[PDB]
Amino acid sequence: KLHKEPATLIKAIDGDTVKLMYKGQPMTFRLLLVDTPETKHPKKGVEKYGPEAAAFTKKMVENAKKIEVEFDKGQRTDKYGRGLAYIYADGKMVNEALVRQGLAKVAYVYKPNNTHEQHLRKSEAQAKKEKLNIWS
Repeated sequence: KLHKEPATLIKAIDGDTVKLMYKGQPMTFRLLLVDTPETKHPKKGVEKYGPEAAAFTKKMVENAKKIEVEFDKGQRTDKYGRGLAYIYADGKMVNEALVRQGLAKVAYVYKPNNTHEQHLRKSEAQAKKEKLNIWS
C-alpha cells in the first residue's frame, strides 16, 4: 500500500518540479506521471503554457497547510537524483490538479510506477473535452 509522508516546501522550481525538505534533507521532486510545458526546458526554453503551469504548481504548494509526498511502488529516484512522487497539497494531488486543468498531459508510463495512471487519464480526458488550456 502506498503511504503519504509529510514534507515541507523549500521552493517551487517549475510546473513539474518542487524542492522539499523530506526527512530532514532538501530534495528535488519530479511529479510522477505528468508532463507540463516547462519554463526550464533542456532545449526549447520557455514553452507555451509553461509560466502558467509553473504558477499553478507554485501557488498550490505555497498556499498549502500540509504537503505530503507519496512514492509509488517502483524506483523512487530518477537518473538526476530527483524523487519520483505524487505530491499532495492539503489532501489534493498536485499531479492530478494540473492534468484536470489542462496544464499537463499524462506522461509516457513506466511500470510499476503507474498506480494512479487510470485516475489521471480520466482527468485528462475531461480536460480535453472541456478544451482547457493545452487543449484549447
